[PDB]
Amino acid sequence: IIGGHEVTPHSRPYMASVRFGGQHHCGGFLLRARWVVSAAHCFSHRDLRTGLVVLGAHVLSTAEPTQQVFGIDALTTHPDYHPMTHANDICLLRLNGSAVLGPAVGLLRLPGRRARPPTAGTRCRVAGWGFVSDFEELPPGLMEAKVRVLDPDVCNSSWKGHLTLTMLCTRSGDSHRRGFCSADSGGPLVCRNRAHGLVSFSGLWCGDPKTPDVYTQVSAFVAWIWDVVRRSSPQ
Ligand SMILES: *[C@@H]1O[C@H](CO[C@@H]2O[C@@H](C)[C@@H](O)[C@@H](O)[C@@H]2O)[C@@H](O)[C@H](O)[C@H]1NC(C)=O
Ligand SMILES: *[C@@H]1O[C@H](CO)[C@@H](O)[C@H](O)[C@H]1NC(C)=O
Repeated sequence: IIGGHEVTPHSRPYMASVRFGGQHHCGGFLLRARWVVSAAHCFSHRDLRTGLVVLGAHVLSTAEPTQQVFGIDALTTHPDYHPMTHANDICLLRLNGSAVLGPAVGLLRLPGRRARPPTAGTRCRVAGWGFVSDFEELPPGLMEAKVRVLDPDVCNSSWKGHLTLTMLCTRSGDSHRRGFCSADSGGPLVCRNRAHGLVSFSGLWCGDPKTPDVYTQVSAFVAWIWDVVRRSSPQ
């Protein structure tokens, strides 16, 4: 997270850390006890068995008593995911057990099945354990930046017309660079307590207004998410 601040430990109980080979790779969020939503691009060419999902975390390096670590039983990538464009950059992770909910582990609500994306100007918050600068510097713990939704057409112009309809963007409320960075991918964009966006991609410089922060527009995938969860209910 760029231009953010460290959160009060366990104040975002839905935050998930997706590890590969022991190291934190991407973010995600707890949807249900055995379901985590993350970004499709986080799992490309990766052996699922090398992956772990950490809930109830603050300081990733500490074996915190609130931490709940799980294995991935099944990765369901969006069938129409396009790595070249980041179209449909969403996936579901079925955990090898059910998270025990409490103060440090909770769920984040999805938008309405047919909800519109948030309008330009909507105040949102984005969290992660990704880089805090363009110098590959890791945060002390879970971090969060305050962002505002940016006009999708203005965003599309800055991205030289490569955005899809199911994408939304953000900007900082002020002159300071605020947004996500590498390893924040898959983490949610929370606007009025709903997961409206999911960290997808950005430019060479984190939070740079010339290459605005692009998110997967979550509301367009709610019907798909529930159909995956439901069809995997009997197992
Ligand atoms: C995004 O914008 C596209 C148009 O972009 C413009 O045309 C291309 C060929 C380049 O010249 C580019 O720099 C221009 O900005 C639209 O075709 C596309 O439908 C738009 N996408 C959405 C979701 O609105
Ligand atoms: C879940 O998977 C991880 C990694 O494969 C493993 O260490 C853990 O024991 C598994 N848990 C259960 C309940 O099978």
